[PDB]
Amino acid sequence: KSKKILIVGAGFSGAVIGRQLAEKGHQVHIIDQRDHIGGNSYDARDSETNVMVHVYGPHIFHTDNETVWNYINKHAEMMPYVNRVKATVNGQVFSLPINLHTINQFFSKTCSPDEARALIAEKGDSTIADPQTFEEQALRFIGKELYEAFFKGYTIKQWGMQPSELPASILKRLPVRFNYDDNYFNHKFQGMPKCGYTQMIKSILNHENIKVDLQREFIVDERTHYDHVFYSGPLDAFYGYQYGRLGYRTLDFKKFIYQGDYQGCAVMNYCSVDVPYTRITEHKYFSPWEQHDGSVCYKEYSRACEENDIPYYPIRQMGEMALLEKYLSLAENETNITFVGRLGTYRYLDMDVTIAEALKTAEVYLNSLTDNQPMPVFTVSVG
Amino acid sequence: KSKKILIVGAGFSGAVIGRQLAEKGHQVHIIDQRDHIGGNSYDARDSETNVMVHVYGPHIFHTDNETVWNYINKHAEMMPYVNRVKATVNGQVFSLPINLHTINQFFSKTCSPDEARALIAEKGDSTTFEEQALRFIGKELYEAFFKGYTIKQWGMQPSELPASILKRLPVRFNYDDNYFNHKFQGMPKCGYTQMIKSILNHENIKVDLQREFIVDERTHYDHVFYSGPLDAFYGYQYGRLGYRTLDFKKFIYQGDYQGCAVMNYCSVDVPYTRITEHKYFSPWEQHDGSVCYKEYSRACEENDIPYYPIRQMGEMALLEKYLSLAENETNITFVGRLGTYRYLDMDVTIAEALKTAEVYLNSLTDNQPMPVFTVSVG
Ligand SMILES: Cc1cc2nc3c(=O)[nH]c(=O)nc-3n(C[C@H](O)[C@H](O)[C@H](O)COP(=O)(O)OP(=O)(O)OC[C@H]3O[C@@H](n4cnc5c(N)ncnc54)[C@H](O)[C@@H]3O)c2cc1C
Ligand SMILES: Cc1cc2nc3c(=O)[nH]c(=O)nc-3n(C[C@H](O)[C@H](O)[C@H](O)COP(=O)(O)OP(=O)(O)OC[C@H]3O[C@@H](n4cnc5c(N)ncnc54)[C@H](O)[C@@H]3O)c2cc1C
Ligand SMILES: O=c1ccn([C@@H]2O[C@H](COP(=O)(O)OP(=O)(O)O[C@H]3O[C@H](CO)[C@H](O)[C@H](O)[C@H]3O)[C@@H](O)[C@H]2O)c(=O)[nH]1
Ligand SMILES: O=c1ccn([C@@H]2O[C@H](COP(=O)(O)OP(=O)(O)O[C@H]3O[C@H](CO)[C@H](O)[C@H](O)[C@H]3O)[C@@H](O)[C@H]2O)c(=O)[nH]1
Repeated sequence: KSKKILIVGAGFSGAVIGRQLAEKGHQVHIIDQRDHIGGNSYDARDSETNVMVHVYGPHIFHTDNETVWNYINKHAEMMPYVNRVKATVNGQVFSLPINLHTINQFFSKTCSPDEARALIAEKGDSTIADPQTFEEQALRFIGKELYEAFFKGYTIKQWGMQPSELPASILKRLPVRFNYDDNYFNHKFQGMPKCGYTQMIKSILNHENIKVDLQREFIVDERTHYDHVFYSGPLDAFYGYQYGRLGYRTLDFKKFIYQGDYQGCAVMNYCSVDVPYTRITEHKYFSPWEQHDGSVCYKEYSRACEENDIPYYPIRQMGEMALLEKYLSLAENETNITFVGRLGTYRYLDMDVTIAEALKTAEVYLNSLTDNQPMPVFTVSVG
Repeated sequence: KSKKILIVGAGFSGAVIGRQLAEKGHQVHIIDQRDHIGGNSYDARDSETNVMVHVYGPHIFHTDNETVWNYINKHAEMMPYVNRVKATVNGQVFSLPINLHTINQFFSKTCSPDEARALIAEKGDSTTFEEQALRFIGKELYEAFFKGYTIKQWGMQPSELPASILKRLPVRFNYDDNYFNHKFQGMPKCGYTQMIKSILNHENIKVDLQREFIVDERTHYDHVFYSGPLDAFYGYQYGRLGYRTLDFKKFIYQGDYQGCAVMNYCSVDVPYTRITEHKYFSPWEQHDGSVCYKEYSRACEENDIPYYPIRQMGEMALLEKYLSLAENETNITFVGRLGTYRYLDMDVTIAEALKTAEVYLNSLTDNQPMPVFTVSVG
């Protein structure tokens, strides 16, 4: 039987789930409260300069998942692109992530890889058995000088808290490299779609069994016209924010135009706490295969997400997790709905992770029709 | 009618010309005086470390030519790779080619691209190599990055050399440190030797190694394609075309000796020109043991492999005399870096070889004479 499907959101989560089910003969209705598709991945051109702007932040595709990589290659031309971030601090410009060039520049040395290991080991504090905090992880592995130059001020700005109050996991992620490789990402596949993510998602949305209505909020009365709802809007918003709002950081993007090359790279971090923006992005450098004389730039400022701001990074401390638990207990009592995505599950997700989870979630719904069982509320562990 | 074709050299030029004609039914005899195929592109695995070594120095494939890219992708799997050269000088490490990071780090500034343009304009003269440098980038940069390395590389002071070359390396006022601006760039997964081995794999191709060209052989063939040195072909009767040669001192490090494929040393007081750490040309492989080369530049004497053609006034006048006798040859075409006395990238060599076979095939169907050169050189 051709099931009737409501999908709330036309970002990756919605577009991908809706595409898998269209292909199996289901009638998919995809709604979005915005006047364009794409969700947080939306990009669009600026009038004046013709620069393709990544409107909700630089969106660099990177994955080790060849399945996901092949999927997006059916819907776009993926161009090579290697993210190479610079950082301004202490009247100097550095290479990130921390590598052999950064170390040799910062400490004015000409160390080989093995000499740099010994130098950083000496600066590190190996008397810390298991770093719990962001500060401890930095003091254990990179030492005070590097910590205070590149990490402390940036991290206070980004998070609104002292690094002694943030988890070690945040920094556990970042490569301390003892060679001259300055690719920001380790993933095997990496790039940017030639015509942008909007066009890519438009291709994913281009199927006979998909209708997309824009400028249309979800209304709780609708659910009864559909056999199943996939919801990628905020979990707390779905329940009227009745227990309070899940905490997020948000960003203000302050747009400006320059006639020429404003900074000469896509991403420049400002690691000093005394520079009020976290970074400056110059969007034309995300599309290096194009030429543009004019340039759209963003200064980016991090702040607590208030009622009307777009939620970007989930805070996910005990408070926020306690709040999350209360929304979970209502969710578990639902039937015929599945909460997905960054907003539906209160998790930061990369594009390729979002895509993989959407493929899985469609798969689960297909298998559950074939097994005449019930579709669960979450297809991923969130507790 | 299938022609008997003799091809001298089993590098890119010979291999590609020979495959194009083998495919069209011609009988192809390729010879090479060395004990291996591949010419100067030849690579091989060191026994001890299993590292694929670029025997005649680093070879990075780069091209804007999509026909050529597609052509090698038929014979190899091209792995992505971006050449990113570092340079040690004055107690610091920098990226090359000179870019906005080099400038900022060198002068201790936080310039934007236009601010750096104004900084370099100031430092330039306004008041040849040593001329173009001082006018365009200033004393400090010229002396740090160019003056020492140029003397070591060419064996001459820069005061003695033409504006071009440096004109070919403009300061980049952005943070892009890719050595090559070309659309396509990569390394073959199994190395150039396999890639050339596949180009040579055809029933109509016979390859003989450790085999010297002998002029007496010419009369056994309908045509010869010659990719060995043009001057040698004519017995060096007017003198030897000037080249720089290179010596490589091999060593083995257990670990990562320097942490990048190529580190240049720009100081004249450092005797090698650069150090290459070969495992960095294959970043998809992992190797605990590392093969490295300190690299030294000298005048190419009679027993040395010729690397860089000098191509200054005397050498070009000398070339001209060998051109003017090649032009009266029949049933022979001179090709390649060595046959035409030019430095040629691998992509350009492949593009010219494909065009050379094409001109030959078209010369048979039109009953026309095959020219001696298929590119201009005089
Ligand atoms: C600042 C930032 C930078 C990032 N950079 C990268 C990066 O470089 N690389 C990378 O891989 N990932 C990056 N990401 C993550 C990436 O954006 C996500 O993986 C992707 O957006 C997740 O897609 P989604 O469809 O699940 O959610 P979303 O894109 O948020 O889409 C959800 C959609 O639901 C709609 N909606 C919500 N509620 C309703 C409702 N009530 N009624 C109707 N419509 C509704 C919204 O309008 C939205 O369009 C970044 C994320 C952020 C926040
Ligand atoms: C130091 C150096 C670095 C380079 N780096 C790059 C790079 O990074 N990227 C790039 O694209 N290109 C690079 N190149 C250029 C690259 O090597 C050439 O494009 C390639 O060698 C050209 O192939 P060929 O067949 O024309 O010449 P060769 O490879 O030189 O082959 C000529 C062959 O002919 C044989 N031969 C000569 N005379 C005789 C004879 N008398 N009898 C029998 N056989 C003979 C020789 O033994 C040799 O095998 C580099 C070159 C040099 C010198
Ligand atoms: O110059 C810098 C750069 C980073 N950081 C610290 O390192 C953290 C990680 O920063 P990234 O800019 O490298 O990462 P994002 O927060 O932009 O996104 C990262 O974290 C996400 C989880 O929230 C995803 O896992 C994603 O794949 C990963 O790149 C920052 O919050 C910050 O605390 C600094 O202190 N200084
Ligand atoms: O640290 C350096 C590096 C280079 N140079 C000067 O710049 C010239 C160019 O040298 P590169 O190492 O940049 O390049 P190659 O000479 O090895 O080969 C280059 O020039 C060739 C022509 O000979 C080809 O066009 C090729 O594609 C291109 O990479 C040198 O002769 C040298 O005099 C310096 O002064 N200092």
